[PDB]
Amino acid sequence: FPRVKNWEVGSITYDTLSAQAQQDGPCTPRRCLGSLVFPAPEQLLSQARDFINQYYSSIKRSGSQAHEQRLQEVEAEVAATGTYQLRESELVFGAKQAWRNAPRCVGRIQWGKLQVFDARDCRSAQEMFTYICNHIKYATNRGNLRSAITVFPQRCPGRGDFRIWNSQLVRYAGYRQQDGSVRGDPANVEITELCIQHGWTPGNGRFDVLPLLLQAPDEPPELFLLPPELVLEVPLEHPTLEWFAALGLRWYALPAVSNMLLEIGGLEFPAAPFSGWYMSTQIGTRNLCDPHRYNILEDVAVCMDLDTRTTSSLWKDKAAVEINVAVLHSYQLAKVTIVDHHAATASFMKHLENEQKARGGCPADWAWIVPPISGSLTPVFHQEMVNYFLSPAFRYQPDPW
Amino acid sequence: KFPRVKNWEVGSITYDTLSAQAQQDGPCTPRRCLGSLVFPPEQLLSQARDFINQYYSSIKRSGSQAHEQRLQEVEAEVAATGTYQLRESELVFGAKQAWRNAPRCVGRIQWGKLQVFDARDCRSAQEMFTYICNHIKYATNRGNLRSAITVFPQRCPGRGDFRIWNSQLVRYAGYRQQDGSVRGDPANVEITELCIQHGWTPGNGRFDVLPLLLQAPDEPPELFLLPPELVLEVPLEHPTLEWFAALGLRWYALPAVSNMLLEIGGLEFPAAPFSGWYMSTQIGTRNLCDPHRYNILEDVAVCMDLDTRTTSSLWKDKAAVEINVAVLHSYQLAKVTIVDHHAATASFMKHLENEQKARGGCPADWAWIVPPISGSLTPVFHQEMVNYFLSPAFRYQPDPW
Ligand code: HEM
Ligand code: HEM
Ligand SMILES: C[C@H](O)[C@H](O)[C@H]1CNc2nc(N)[nH]c(=O)c2N1
Ligand SMILES: C[C@H](O)[C@H](O)[C@H]1CNc2nc(N)[nH]c(=O)c2N1
Ligand SMILES: [Cl-]
Ligand SMILES: [Cl-]
Ligand SMILES: [Gd]
Ligand SMILES: [Gd]
Ligand SMILES: [Gd]
Ligand SMILES: [Zn+2]
Repeated sequence: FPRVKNWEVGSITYDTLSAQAQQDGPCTPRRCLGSLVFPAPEQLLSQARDFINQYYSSIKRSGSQAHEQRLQEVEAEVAATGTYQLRESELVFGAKQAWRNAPRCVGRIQWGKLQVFDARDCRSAQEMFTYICNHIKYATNRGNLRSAITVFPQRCPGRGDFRIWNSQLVRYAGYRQQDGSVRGDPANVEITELCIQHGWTPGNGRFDVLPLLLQAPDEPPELFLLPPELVLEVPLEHPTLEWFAALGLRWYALPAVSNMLLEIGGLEFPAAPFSGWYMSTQIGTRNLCDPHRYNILEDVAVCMDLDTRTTSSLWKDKAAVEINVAVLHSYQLAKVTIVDHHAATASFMKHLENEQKARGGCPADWAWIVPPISGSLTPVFHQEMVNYFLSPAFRYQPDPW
Repeated sequence: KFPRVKNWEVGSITYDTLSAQAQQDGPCTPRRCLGSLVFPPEQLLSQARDFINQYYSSIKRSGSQAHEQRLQEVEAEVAATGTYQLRESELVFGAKQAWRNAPRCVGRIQWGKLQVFDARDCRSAQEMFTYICNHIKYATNRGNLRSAITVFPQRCPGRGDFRIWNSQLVRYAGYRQQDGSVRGDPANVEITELCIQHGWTPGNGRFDVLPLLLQAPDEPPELFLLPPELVLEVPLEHPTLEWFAALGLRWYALPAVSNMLLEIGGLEFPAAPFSGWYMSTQIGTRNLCDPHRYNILEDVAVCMDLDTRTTSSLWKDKAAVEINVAVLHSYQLAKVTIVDHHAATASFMKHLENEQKARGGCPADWAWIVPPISGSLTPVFHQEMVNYFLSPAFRYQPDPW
């Protein structure tokens, strides 16, 4: 049982939950690969049985008649059909637990407050589109964002998967350029190229919202345009740098990850988009300042009249701080939910304490929890963490193309 | 079986083939990653043959006259006496390798330039003091810092060891009060308590340089007042915030780690103080702003008239950047070598590239290479890394009590 120290306070805890880690990660006693971004009815029965056990523990009915009856129903369904169906309440519990178990999520204090939309009866790409529009609308809630997930039908033998080809429901186009550069978000070049290939007439601005490419089973993807009035956006200004508005920068309200696989009790849902609300460093530091994204840092630091010829002036650090101030202020001004990296990491420390009492530990990926500016200024930096895989889970999956 | 390692800024891929040599098994398993934790008789001949082979490979002299001969005498030495003495050049070559293998050192671009002071003929805390005093004055060099390591006698069975009871050669005192809390450095409250207990006059200051506690084999320690003209210190001022100097802050010139255990070819040196020069975040962000260190962050924000009532003003981030600006400006004005975190991480990326060609990879600890401020603004944030233990190495060791 790993002992875990907080260095700011001196406290010490042991992670007993890690002992229950189901799947395996990329590290060995030889070598740690923690910093890497990307690390049969009987085994289906085994995962199912474990999840049903989890479910009946949560409702204080472990070992009950209804518990044994459900184990039997699942075994019989897996024997007759090679798969099984989740009850509605098992689905809700399973989606919340997947969030709870996500080691790279700093927002998990909120895990119990999740709106689960059961789209497991979805029939086509066209119905998928309507469900997704309802998700964006409910989650955005006119700027008072609400956490939600929409669960589309599970993977099942004899039929292809539902897939959302887009990595998030709202993303900006990235157009490869005349002179080899990228106009717009360079992270989205490939999906942008796929949209045009599938009939989209491109724009040529830097913040053009992409269409949705939605795949129903055994069907090519289908293009759907998001209704403009469903996509709430925030123009970026700075509270005291008035030329900052003239950069023409914007970002969208809703972060809705749409390319990850939800696993519950051995069942796999390849289409199950989820959304919370932004932490300011995602927009301010990563999306805008990463050299391979919008890469605005030097341009802002010149406008700030910082001395960009020497690194020891800390011009990068000064420009980045003001970009993050601009993001926070603009979202507050527009009345769109946002959390700064200090508030978020402080709430995550409370989550770690809740989870130590409840489950004896908490899976956490230190390199993802610690914000990408002002790391040691936040309490998570001084907190040792144990990273491991629990199920239910959100997993990465390969791109459909 | 050779980890694929990606840089996400550029898209470039390499394979760490050097990882195949990792000896001292780390703390990670396929079940859980512990990469964020701070602290995780003729076996001597095996690590001797291994290290000697390392020596002769490095000079294009494997499988040649001189190579065999040195294999024999270490075998004879350990047969006749149970251990062996290192050749002068091997001690030099081993010191540089243990540096080059330190996964947590961002400074390793400098690893080939190292001055090795051979103190193996030492005996007693009076001799130690002069050797340490030679090191300090040499390494400081009037502020033109030079990397240096002083190797005190190797450990042998049946007789006590050489140890420096201080974690560094220059540390500041930490004094409790009528209420537990500390004037001075809270990281050194313990050794301050030991020094005062061992016959030292406590100061009344937040920046009193502690005395050395030097221990010869099987004998108690002895206190040694460090020659004040040998302890180069830098008063901290800001280039434009005129009141910053009035805060009365200072830091010392020389970072001289004196509690680690140099291990070469199976031999163990529990007293082998090494020293390089500071990266400015070490002082300005960790030493001054950590909540459990000098904890000055809010005092500086009051002085800057920042709104400390809301976390979303990023008042912590702004105060922190200016504290780091003051450190860099102050050391440069005093003409004491120092490197900012942008220049240091840039040079590390160059080191990674060099080590890729030279040895097929480099052991790096992502959580320690990435600076404690502005992490994703430096190139190392976007570089995946493999951590593993190679020998020769610096290792941690328990306090001598
Ligand atoms: C309520 C507010 C929420 C906040 C503030 C938040 C915060 C974050 C942040 C900052 C990241 C790192 C993302 C990145 O750097 O790309 C992250 C990752 C993640 N979050 Fe949360 N999150 C929230 C809600 C949710 C919800 C509702 C779910 C699912 C039900 C979820 C599941 C995940 C997962 C699976 C990841 C890993 C995704 C990846 O590796 O790219 N989060 N979260
Ligand atoms: C010359 C310029 C150097 C720079 C700029 C530099 C920078 C750093 C930094 C910032 C750390 C992190 C330590 C911490 O956060 O407490 C570190 C760790 C370390 N360095 Fe270097 N260093 C230098 C020279 C050296 C030398 C000369 C040696 C040994 C010969 C060395 C070996 C190590 C070791 C063993 C650690 C790990 C210390 C620990 O875990 O407590 N470095 N270095
Ligand atoms: C190489 C490194 O793993 C990579 O840059 C990671 C580091 N930490 C991160 N942390 C978060 N929250 N999001 C990220 O995309 C990353 N990227
Ligand atoms: C908990 C965590 O491992 C701890 O705070 C580490 C993180 N990374 C670090 N990195 C460096 N260079 N120095 C440190 O002291 C630490 N502290
Ligand atoms: Cl995003
Ligand atoms: Cl230090
Ligand atoms: Gd202004
Ligand atoms: Gd411009
Ligand atoms: Gd004033
Ligand atoms: Zn690991």
